[PDB]
Amino acid sequence: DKTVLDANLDPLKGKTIGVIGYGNQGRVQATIMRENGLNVIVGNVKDKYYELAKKEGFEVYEIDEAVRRSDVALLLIPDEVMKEVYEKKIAPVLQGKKEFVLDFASGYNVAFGLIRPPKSVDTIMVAPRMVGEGIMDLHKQGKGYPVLLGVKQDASGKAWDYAKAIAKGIGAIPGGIAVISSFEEEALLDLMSEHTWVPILFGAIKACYDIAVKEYGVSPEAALLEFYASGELAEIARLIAEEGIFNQMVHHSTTSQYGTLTRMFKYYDVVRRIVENEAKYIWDGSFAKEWSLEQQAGYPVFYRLWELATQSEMAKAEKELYKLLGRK
Amino acid sequence: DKTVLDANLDPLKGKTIGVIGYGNQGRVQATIMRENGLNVIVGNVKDKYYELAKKEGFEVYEIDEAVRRSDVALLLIPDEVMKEVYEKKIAPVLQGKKEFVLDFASGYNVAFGLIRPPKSVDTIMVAPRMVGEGIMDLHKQGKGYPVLLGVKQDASGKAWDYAKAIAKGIGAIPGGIAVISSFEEEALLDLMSEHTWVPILFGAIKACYDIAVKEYGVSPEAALLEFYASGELAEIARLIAEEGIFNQMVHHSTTSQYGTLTRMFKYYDVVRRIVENEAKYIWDGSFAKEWSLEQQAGYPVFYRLWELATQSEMAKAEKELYKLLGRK
Amino acid sequence: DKTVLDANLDPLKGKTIGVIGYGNQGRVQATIMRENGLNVIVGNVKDKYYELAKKEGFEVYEIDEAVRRSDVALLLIPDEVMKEVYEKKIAPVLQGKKEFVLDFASGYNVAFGLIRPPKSVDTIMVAPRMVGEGIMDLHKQGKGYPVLLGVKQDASGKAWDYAKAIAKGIGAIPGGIAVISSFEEEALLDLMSEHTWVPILFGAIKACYDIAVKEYGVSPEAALLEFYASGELAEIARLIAEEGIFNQMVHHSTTSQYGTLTRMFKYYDVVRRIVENEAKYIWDGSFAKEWSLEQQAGYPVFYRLWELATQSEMAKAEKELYKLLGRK
Amino acid sequence: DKTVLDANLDPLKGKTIGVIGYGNQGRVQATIMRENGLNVIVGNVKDKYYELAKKEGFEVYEIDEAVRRSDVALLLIPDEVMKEVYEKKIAPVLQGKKEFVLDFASGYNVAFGLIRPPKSVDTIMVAPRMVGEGIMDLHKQGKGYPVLLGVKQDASGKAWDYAKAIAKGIGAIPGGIAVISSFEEEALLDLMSEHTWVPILFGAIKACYDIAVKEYGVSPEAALLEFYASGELAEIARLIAEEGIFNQMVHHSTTSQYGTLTRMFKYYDVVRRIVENEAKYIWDGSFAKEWSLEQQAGYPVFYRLWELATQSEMAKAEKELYKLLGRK
Ligand SMILES: [Mg+2]
Ligand SMILES: [Mg+2]
Ligand SMILES: [Mg+2]
Ligand SMILES: [Mg+2]
Ligand SMILES: [Mg+2]
Ligand SMILES: [Mg+2]
Ligand SMILES: [Mg+2]
Ligand SMILES: [Mg+2]
Repeated sequence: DKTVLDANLDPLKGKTIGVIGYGNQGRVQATIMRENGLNVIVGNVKDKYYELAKKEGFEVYEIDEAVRRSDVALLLIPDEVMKEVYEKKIAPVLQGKKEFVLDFASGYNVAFGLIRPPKSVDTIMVAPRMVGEGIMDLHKQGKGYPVLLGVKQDASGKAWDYAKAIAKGIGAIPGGIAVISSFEEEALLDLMSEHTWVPILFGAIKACYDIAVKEYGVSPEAALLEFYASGELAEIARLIAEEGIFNQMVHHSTTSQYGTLTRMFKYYDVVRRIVENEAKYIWDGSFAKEWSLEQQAGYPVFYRLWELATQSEMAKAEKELYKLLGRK
Repeated sequence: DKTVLDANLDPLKGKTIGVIGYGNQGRVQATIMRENGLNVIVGNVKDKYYELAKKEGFEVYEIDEAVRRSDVALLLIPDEVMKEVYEKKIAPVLQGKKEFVLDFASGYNVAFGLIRPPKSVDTIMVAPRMVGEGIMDLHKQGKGYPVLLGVKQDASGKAWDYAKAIAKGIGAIPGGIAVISSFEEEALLDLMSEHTWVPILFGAIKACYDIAVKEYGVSPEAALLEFYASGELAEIARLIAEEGIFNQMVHHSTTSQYGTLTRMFKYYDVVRRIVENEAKYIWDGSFAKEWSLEQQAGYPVFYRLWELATQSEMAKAEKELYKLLGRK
Repeated sequence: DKTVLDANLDPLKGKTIGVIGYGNQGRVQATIMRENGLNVIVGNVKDKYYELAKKEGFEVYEIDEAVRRSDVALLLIPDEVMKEVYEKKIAPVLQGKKEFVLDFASGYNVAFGLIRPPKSVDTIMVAPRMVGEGIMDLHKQGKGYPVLLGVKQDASGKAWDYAKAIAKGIGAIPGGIAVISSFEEEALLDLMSEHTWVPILFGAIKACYDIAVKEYGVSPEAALLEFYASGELAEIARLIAEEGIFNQMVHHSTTSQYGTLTRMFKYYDVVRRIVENEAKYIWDGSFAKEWSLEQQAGYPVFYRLWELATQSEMAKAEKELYKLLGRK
Repeated sequence: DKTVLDANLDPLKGKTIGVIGYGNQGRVQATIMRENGLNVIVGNVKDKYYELAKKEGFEVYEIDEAVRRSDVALLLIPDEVMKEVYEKKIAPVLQGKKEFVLDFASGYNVAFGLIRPPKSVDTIMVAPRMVGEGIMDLHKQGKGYPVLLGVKQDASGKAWDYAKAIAKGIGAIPGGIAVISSFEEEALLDLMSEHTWVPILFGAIKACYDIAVKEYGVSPEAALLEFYASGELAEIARLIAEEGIFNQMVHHSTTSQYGTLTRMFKYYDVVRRIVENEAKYIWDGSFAKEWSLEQQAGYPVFYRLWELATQSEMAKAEKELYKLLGRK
């Protein structure tokens, strides 16, 4: 298949590497690749993480300086502030380079053209599929984990080799796997989850609550217990991740299976239409525009919605309850 | 009629003139009006065009300085960057003036209020209808060419005279003609072409290709030949510009005439509705907003569409083909 | 690929060839194939072209006689009168044959069954994609040009060889290319152009004119200049034929690109529906019926539409104008 | 106004005139213009009318011969057979002419292009608005009558003079009037009457009958009396032609006026839509096509409808009744 399981590590031996940011990801990847025998540095502004990283045994310079000393760099910072950082501090230093390599963990700012590096550069991508708290929990066991790979600009005919070398340097393989893809096929996915089934799920739950209360005389303290205040859902998520989504259902009662299957095959076209609409909205680049503009205006909608959600009835009831069960 | 064929040239004799930009238009108008005996200068930042213009015999200062020495100025630069240039460098110098004149080749930035000069100023407009490469090709023959005229702000009761004098100074007349109009009636037109029949044409061609291939088993190498890979279309354009749009069709076969006429009178209401929608969208000023905002966000949609078009199947086939016919 | 670049010429050496009609095509193909060393004759009724052809060095007999002396024939006459000519003069002579070959430049009258030659005959097709005025302009340079090939009836297992030999005899190759296709895949194309984007374009232009005049107070003398009275369109056609349809747009301004792309991807489904309708109307054979019947009635609709178009307002304004610019 | 009341008669004095057909119109116009002192002949095939016309004192030749001896001709025959007559017998003789004039009483065959005379000819039109039986009934009183005039082709700058001279020669003026119009504005009218209010009227009557019988238990012998078997309707027609359409209603009862006016202003949009549809169907030339084709097929629809109408129930009842009242 397209799949990769293990590969070489020679192209990075002798080269210096710079890691931007020391948040969750940066700390993790940096520590690991240090264990695998690589000269590593860090670039960050003087704050909490700066002290922490220099404490953990890392030589710390600030960003532009780190890019001067590096032949490779990992830009592990939020997708909301990477633009200014790149424009002010990196791009200059980068114009003054010969053979450089630039890695990202997300393809948002590139797939949509908010960042357009030169042609003197190898532009790549390495995207894990784990939060970071569990990634360490797995590295201790010699286990790997999955990632996605992508290449946007090859100026040296060696980009893929570099990407696989990186994947190995951070402990994703061997033990896990690595898939080859694009920047687009990753942004698309990271977004479609956040736009299709998460919000649909939440709205469905909220609607069930509202209905049961205002049309069948149910008590608030019970709806919550049935819907999400119990650990029903994490159970199901686990059995899904392990046994499979459908085979997970054998451990339930026949009645549940029947209702679930019927109503699933019954409401499939509706959500399909929805998903089409949203995926199309993304592929074109409209959502990026929307979001950037909202940033420029002052996040008013964000504010008002955060209010409306918490000032809803369900949330207040949840509050009273969690307090009652002792859950902080 | 409203029409003008030739006029005087006295108001500009004794005055100095400054031309902003030395691209296609600026170079042309400047050279010509120099031939017609006028003291002329140039304003531009130190780049390629700067060297070229000083080479061709023009005294070159940078912009604000040129506006100080000038009683008249031609703002011949793209409509996408004129705003900042006007705000930073011109408007100050202009506040410190007594009797000035400002000419544009496009009414976009003014019709929509992105540029609001003072009342101490005569604001005019001179818009040709030729690319510039052919304008010289015609000036050598003593031929004129058409233009549009407009006036937004008259502080001296002499604006129209100035406009006609300019039209004569650049060689549009006599030999061609000059129409009086507004800034609005020019922006509207320059846009409606770019929003109605050009994109409709392209979409129709693309649809014909896709259909013929995916439903009637046609080969890609043939659809292109019929639709646009042949010089069919430039032929028709020429006969239109010369003989007339309809009289052009006499040189075709009766079958073609019949089909064309029937389907034309048959699909006229649809496109009419479309054109209404778009013209209305413009008259109000919504498109300017849209475009300005996209500039402020980072041109994401522009990017994604440029990609989707070139990564289409038709374009790849066109590529293979053009390479085969030797066309670069 | 399916494509052909050059081939043999042996099957026609020793055979006599008859060319029907001496209009644009006939004259061209005849002259050329004569240059390539082939015994050639001509068949036509005694009129202007008759004198011209005998002047240019061709032995001229009238039609049935030419078919008697020929082992191969090219039926290069309009698709509107070929039927009677075939029925009265050719088919008899043809019943009295042994091994014959019949070539067409269009598949209309055959694809739809208005002409059904016997099985004693090899029925083929050779369709150029150039007007004829430029074909000579290219033959002088040793250049070729594209054509389409097709076969309807093979009684000798040598039809394709004959077709390629012909293509070579008229100077299409080498230098150009030749595509293999059907009679249907050529009629379909020659028509879909005349039914989809040409009339749509014209209607869109007309609608823009009408709107701009009757709802925004524009002058007629300006709308025309923007829309087609300028050579805007032939420019674009040229850049399309040479650089490519989309790459052509880089030489325009960003604003134009943006509007064009957006409105193109926005109005693609509509025209797609239209094109489906028309292509289907053709594939079935309904348009041929329509057109034949109109011929039988006396061309009343043709007449009335030719009137309505020229008695429109746009045409009268165009007339006044062209007269003013001196354009005949 | 556009209107004409009397005019000269000099252009026809000294010229010979030929009248084609001796039916209702031909007989009338011929007799009259003979009374007004004009050399007149007749052209017709040897049948009943031939004997009649030669009896009434007319020198009779057959058609082509009459056109040779004539400088002016009146083509007074049905619009269904004029085409062949023109093609076979007239057009030849006409090619061999110098200065000729051709008059019609209907613009059908010309407005739609079924007859296209040369440019060596003056093509005109004179259309009365009376059946012919009453025209004589009025000529005896020295009264005139209305007509329409039109010109399609002027080769002598004298067409209008000829038309008015004709109008005077047939006794339409003075006493009546003459309106200037086109061939189109006459065919359109002659048809729209036959397509809009006549058939609507008939269908409404038929529907009233059917309803009253099959839903309110009415007797057939009474519905007819109310609807049309009485002379109600000719009364109203007379008062319309004399007093005016609306002023006609004062002689009726208030109840009738009220109902009529209300329901008239209530059902005006519907019939307006209908009339638009039909007038458009005509202006384009589609009805002429329809009718010509039906002639070519054998009048099957005509046949079947003539049957269905007479085999209806209303017609049979009308038959029984008329027989009962003695009405033949
Ligand atoms: Mg995310
Ligand atoms: Mg995710
Ligand atoms: Mg433009
Ligand atoms: Mg334009
Ligand atoms: Mg054709
Ligand atoms: Mg074509
Ligand atoms: Mg009639
Ligand atoms: Mg009538």
